Amino acid sequence: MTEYKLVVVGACGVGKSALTIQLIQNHFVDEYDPTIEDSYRKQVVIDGETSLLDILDTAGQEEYSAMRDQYMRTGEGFLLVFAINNTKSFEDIHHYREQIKRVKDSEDVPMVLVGNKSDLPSRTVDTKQAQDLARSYGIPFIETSAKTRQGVDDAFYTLVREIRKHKEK
Ligand SMILES: *C[C@H](F)C(=O)N1CCN(c2nc(OC[C@@H]3CCCN3C)nc3c2CCN(c2cccc4cccc(Cl)c24)C3)C[C@@H]1CC#N
Ligand SMILES: Nc1nc2c(ncn2[C@@H]2O[C@H](COP(=O)(O)OP(=O)(O)O)[C@@H](O)[C@H]2O)c(=O)[nH]1
Ligand SMILES: [Mg+2]
Repeated sequence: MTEYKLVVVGACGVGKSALTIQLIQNHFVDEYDPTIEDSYRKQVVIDGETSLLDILDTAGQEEYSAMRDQYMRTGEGFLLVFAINNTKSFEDIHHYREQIKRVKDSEDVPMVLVGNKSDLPSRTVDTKQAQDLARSYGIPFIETSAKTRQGVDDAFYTLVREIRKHKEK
């Protein structure tokens, strides 16, 4: 049975954990320890294809040990998450993009740009600017709310499709 290793990255507080739990369990967790990094597994049906998602919810600390690279390098695809009400989280996307390129040693890594917290009326990041960034990278852009589940299937299933597309090549 097919296993896809997904990795969720992005600034503290963007909603990595809430997005992951929303995908795996179908509810919103508004308080999950910000330091806690863990893998979540779920059997899914995408485009009629049965598979196992193994999703790393990144946290811990910013460090570049051999061991941290090895672990991130096992990811087949990455969700680059920012929050639509946090400009800095949006600017930080380039950092994560660059680290993924470095550890996979490739310009062609399956990635999806995720603008989370789409339910909030305190937007600081233009959807236009977001789309232009995803376009500059050659990757899909999905607006999400972990709170309302808006876009959550779309974000994870899109990334699986990007991985399948990479695995065919
Ligand atoms: C809030 C909670 F602690 C959290 O989610 N964290 C802490 C930060 N951490 C992290 N942070 C950065 O950068 C943070 C800012 C942005 C620009 C540079 N700094 C100032 N970068 C990373 C990580 C986790 C470890 N990451 C890493 C390390 C080696 C290889 C590699 C390969 C691909 C992708 C990554 Cl993220 C890699 C770099 C983690 C987490 C925030 C997240 N995600
Ligand atoms: N309104 C709203 N709040 C969210 C959403 N996703 C996460 N949050 C909140 O944002 C904060 C950080 O979420 P968390 O999942 O811990 O972020 P992480 O550090 O990237 O794991 C918490 O207070 C969450 O309740 C969302 O889609 N909408
Ligand atoms: Mg978290």
